[PDB]
Amino acid sequence: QYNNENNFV
Repeated sequence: QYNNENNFV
């Protein structure tokens, strides 16, 4: 299981 998040502001 691969869990990620990417937020660019």
